[PDB]
Formats: sequence, structure tokens, C-alpha cells
Amino acid sequence: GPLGSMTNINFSALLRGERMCPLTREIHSQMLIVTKSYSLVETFRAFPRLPNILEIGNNIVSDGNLNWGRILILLGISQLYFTKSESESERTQITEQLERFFRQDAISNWIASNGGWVTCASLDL
Repeated sequence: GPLGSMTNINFSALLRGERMCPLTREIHSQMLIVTKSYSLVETFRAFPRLPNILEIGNNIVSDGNLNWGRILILLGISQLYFTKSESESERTQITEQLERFFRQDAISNWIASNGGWVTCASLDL
């Protein structure tokens, strides 16, 4: 049979911020730029203690639009939750919640029709 699905971005490597392939490393850099530029640390305090990244991602497309900045905001929020986590169970759930968001057909199709993650990595922020 054909090759089964594989992740485009390694979200576990992204959020652990250690070993990363070049594309994931550049997305990480972009995520931190957006985190600082949009003061995400400050707004993050108003989010719930218990992460629900799928809900947050679906909130950010509630108006029916998507763009790479919104994706980087979602990642940056996910990173703040991941950093604040105190168990491997929570960290795994955050990563699984992220993967579930990006595997939704509309999100996946948007990424593929808007230049892929390489185009995200290449934005001049």
C-alpha cells in the first residue's frame, strides 16, 4: 500500500526546543518572534490553567480566516502551556492536541494551499 501519514512538523521537538530539524528550528524562531511581538506572555495569563489546544486553534479560525501569524500565535500559546507543564502526561496531551488541530481537513488544506510550512519559515517578520 501507499505510505501512511507522517507529521510535517515534529511538534514534540518544537515544544521541547532541543534537537530540531532545520524547518522545525526556523518555525521555533518565528514562534518566539511572534510571542514577543504580540506580548503573548501577558495575554496568556488570562487563559485557563488546563490546556485545550484544539479548542484554542478552532477559536482562532472562528471568523473563517487563517493566516500564518494566527498559526504562530497558536504555537506560541501551546509553548507557554508546555513550558508550564509539570507532568509528561500533560506535555503529551498538549502535543496530541496540537497534532489533532493541524490534521483537520480545512487546516491541512489551508497549509498546503498557502505555501506549506517552508513558506511560513520564510516569512520576513
